[PDB]
Amino acid sequence: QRKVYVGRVVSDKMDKTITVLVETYKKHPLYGKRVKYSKKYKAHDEHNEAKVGDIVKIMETRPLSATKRFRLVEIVEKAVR
Repeated sequence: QRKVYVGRVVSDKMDKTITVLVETYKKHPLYGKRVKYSKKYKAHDEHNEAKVGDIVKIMETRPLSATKRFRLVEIVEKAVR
């Protein structure tokens, strides 16, 4: 796959509202090279106070000149569309 990602949250808070999150950095084994662990992306409480939407999806690659929109198709939990 070129880029993108998906997962964590779907909510989270970040003056944005909705999205996901998903750690930050490659991940390797864990040894002790810091890491961070894959990535992460805004969100909020989309009703019910959300609280970590769960595992959705999208993308929103880093801006490289004139591109701030993101990619996706959605996700977050089974049973709901």
